[PDB]
Amino acid sequence: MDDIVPDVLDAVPAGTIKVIYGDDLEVKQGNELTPTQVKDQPIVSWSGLEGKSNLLTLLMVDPDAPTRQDPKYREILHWSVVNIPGSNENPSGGHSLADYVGSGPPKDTGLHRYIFLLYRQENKIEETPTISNTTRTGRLNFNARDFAAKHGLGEPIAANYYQAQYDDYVPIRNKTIVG
Repeated sequence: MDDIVPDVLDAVPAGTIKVIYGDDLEVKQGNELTPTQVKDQPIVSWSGLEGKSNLLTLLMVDPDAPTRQDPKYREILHWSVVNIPGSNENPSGGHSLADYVGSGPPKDTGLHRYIFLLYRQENKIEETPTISNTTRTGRLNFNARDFAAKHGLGEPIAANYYQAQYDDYVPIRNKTIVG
């Protein structure tokens, strides 16, 4: 049930996620990062919120590609993760639905709001073999919210988001994709 959208998030998180970009800073409630520092790798962590859970679910939200105005083939590549052990602080030890890729959508998308959603996972789910980041065409277009709908991850335990745009140079990373 999309509630606080598109003001901040299509769901009211009980907590949040801590994504550290430049290491010196971090993203908060769709805040904007400047100047053009949105080129540094984001470090996701819920350190302190975790505790005791069979598993966890990290879902990404920002379906706009190549642009929210012309979804020629949205979504592109995304950092989807599930089955994360409820005590790793970050979505590492779990199944990477779709391996992380700092490529991101093409310049045509402009400032895009990458949103990180965290949800406690109780049941061990295969969720199909781990998809590689360099995954060639044929497995890009797909709504993230679906993962939430299928296992009922509706209500998010912790969420964090940020808005960023960059030179077509970043999207170029996608070109290296060969499956």
